[PDB]
Parts: sequence; structure tokens; C-alpha cells
Amino acid sequence: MVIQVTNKDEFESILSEADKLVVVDFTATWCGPCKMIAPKFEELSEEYPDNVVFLKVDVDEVEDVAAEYGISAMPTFQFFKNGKKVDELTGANQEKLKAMIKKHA
Repeated sequence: MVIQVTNKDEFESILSEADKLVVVDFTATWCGPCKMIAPKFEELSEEYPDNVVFLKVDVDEVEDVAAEYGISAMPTFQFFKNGKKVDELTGANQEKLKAMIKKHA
């Protein structure tokens, strides 16, 4: 249950208009770990279908969001409440990803 974001305006508008917690997967085709944690991301998106929106962002496809969101390493999962950033995890840690989604959901 994951939505692929392909531009900045569409991304900002989603965070802006979200009445749910939003989790964003910042990913890249050159990033081995990004692809390894991707199935876990998908599972969780289905395991929180009511109160959390999950997004996917390729940093080479949407350049204007990678620099603007302060992404410094990959993968990066950012968490937004009411259109405002609340948490962040860097790295393909499956356990920490679950634990951080639970914290805010």
C-alpha cells in the first residue's frame, strides 16, 4: 500500500493535506540496502493501512526533494505529523523501522 511520488509539488501537497502520519522511503537504484529493505517497507504499509500513509521517493527522479529534505545518506525514512517532520531513520534497519512506525502511528 505504497504511493510512488514523482514530483515536488505533489509531494509537498501530500504532506500538507495529510490527516494521517506519513512515512517516506527515500530510495535509489544505486543503493543496495534501499532495495533490501523495500519489501519490509511494503509489508508495514499493509500492516498500517488505516492511520498511516506510506510514500516512496527516488532521489534521482525527484532531485528537488532530496536536497530540500536534507537527505544525507540512503536509505532514509522520514516521518511527518500534520505536514511537519517528526522523526527520521537512516539505514536499512528493519527492526528500527518497525519500532519508529509504531512510535508515531
